[PDB]
Amino acid sequence: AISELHGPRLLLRAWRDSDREAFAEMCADPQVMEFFPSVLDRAQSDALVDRVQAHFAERGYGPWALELPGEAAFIGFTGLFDVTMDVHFAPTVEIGWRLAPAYWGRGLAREAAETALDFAFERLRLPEVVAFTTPPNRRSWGLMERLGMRRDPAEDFDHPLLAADHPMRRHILYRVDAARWAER
Ligand SMILES: CC(C)(COP(=O)(O)OP(=O)(O)OC[C@H]1O[C@@H](n2cnc3c(N)ncnc32)[C@H](O)[C@@H]1OP(=O)(O)O)[C@@H](O)C(=O)NCCC(=O)NCCS
Repeated sequence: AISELHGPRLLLRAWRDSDREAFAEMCADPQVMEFFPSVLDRAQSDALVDRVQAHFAERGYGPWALELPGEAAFIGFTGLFDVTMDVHFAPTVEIGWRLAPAYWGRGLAREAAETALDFAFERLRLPEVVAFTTPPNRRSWGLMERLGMRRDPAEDFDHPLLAADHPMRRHILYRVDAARWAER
């Protein structure tokens, strides 16, 4: 009973068993995982999918699996996750994305994000959605600003689920509220 969402090219859907092999491939790809602490093995990949499925069961939304009808069953994920950790901007909802590298440079993460944010603001009627990443991950924060999200550098933060001296602790914060989304 999870609502599927449609874009011109994409289907945002609940995950299925068959997705885990392809997602595991992505999670083991160093180019996909470049700006994370490490690649994931199959157990870790599967544990992430378990958390995704749990979020969908609890909330009715989550990071949707991305299908490309006419092309491919699974190309990654894009969608919403509730922010509950001890950060200055909690509680809120974040958007995130991960695409297999063959699908980069096609506006597919852009389209998936637009579709997820339309859900956020039209259906859920959320006040705001945030996103966060590390400064080196230009492809990621680039997409955040192209969507119309905006960053205040004064809101940079250390990730509370990483060590206080973790090399990748420092994150940047983008925000988009309902009014700004509507004004695009
Ligand atoms: C972050 C990520 C999803 C971005 O994907 P992406 O394909 O670069 O993003 P978009 O969908 O916005 O596509 C943008 C590119 O497509 C091009 N483009 C082509 N057709 C397009 C269209 N119809 N609409 C928009 N852009 C289009 C743009 O010119 C741009 O190219 P460029 O990177 O050479 O400047 C992807 O790089 C990824 O999965 N990275 C690894 C995982 C990760 O780090 N996630 C973030 C953790 S915070």
